[PDB]
Amino acid sequence: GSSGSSGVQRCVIIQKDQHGFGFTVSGDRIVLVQSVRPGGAAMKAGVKEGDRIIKVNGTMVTNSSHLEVVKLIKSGAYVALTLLGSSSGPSSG
Repeated sequence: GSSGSSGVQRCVIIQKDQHGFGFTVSGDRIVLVQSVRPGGAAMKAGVKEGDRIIKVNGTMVTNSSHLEVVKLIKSGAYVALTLLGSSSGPSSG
């Protein structure tokens, strides 16, 4: 396929703690974490704003549309999300 230095992506799983997750995304083609609960299953998982989703429960959503991604997240207690590249700075952020 395309030729581009394959960055580094990790797999993070979130288990519903408060009757649901604590993160939300938005985007047609590219999906990125819009917001993150101040203490939701997502925050405790390590999900920060600006994380592109690669794989979702064995379902590649690199192109899929938000909607498709949403429903997917509503499948199973938890959801294995593969984020690529994390934030890094001198400030707690």
